[PDB]
Amino acid sequence: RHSMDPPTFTFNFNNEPWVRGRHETYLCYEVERMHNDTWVLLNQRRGFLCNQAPHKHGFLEGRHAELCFLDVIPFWKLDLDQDYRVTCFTSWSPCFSCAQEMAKFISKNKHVSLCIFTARIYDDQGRCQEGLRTLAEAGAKISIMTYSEFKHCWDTFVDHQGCPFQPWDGLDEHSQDLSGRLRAILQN
Ligand SMILES: [Zn+2]
Repeated sequence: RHSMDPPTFTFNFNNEPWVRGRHETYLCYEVERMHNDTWVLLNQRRGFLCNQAPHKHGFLEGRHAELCFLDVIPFWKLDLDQDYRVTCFTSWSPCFSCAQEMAKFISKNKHVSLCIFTARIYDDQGRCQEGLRTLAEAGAKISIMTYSEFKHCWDTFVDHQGCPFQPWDGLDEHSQDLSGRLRAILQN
């Protein structure tokens, strides 16, 4: 929940587009509160999670990372008189059904500005495009992770033991390509 191991981060967040065995989704989150025109980090409200695989003693049919994330928000007991920026850094973007659920949540929770930075776009069998547009329309800010966000997530969410962020090959190129794709998706 607090700290991810380096192999897990590197395997999952590498932004080359191919699935290459990345069947899980990892989601890192942090929360900031608005104070005098500035965002203030809430240190106790940062963490990471992944999707839950089907389990007899968990969720019988599993639970996507995005739903696990929405599940935690009410437990933060955010002050409804304040304004928050909730930022997610995700290894894959949401499936269509999750995008719809996240859109519903944010529409009901206007004290929260949701910002999503994604390493890759999950096609969801052609369903992803409408989902992302729906999420944007509801007020989410959707962006592609670039070097600075990967480095941030490494520095903040990984048990690096002092090892610096080492970019994988093609990081900038994959990010640029994906940024083009997202522009095309969001402009319909
Ligand atoms: Zn989903």
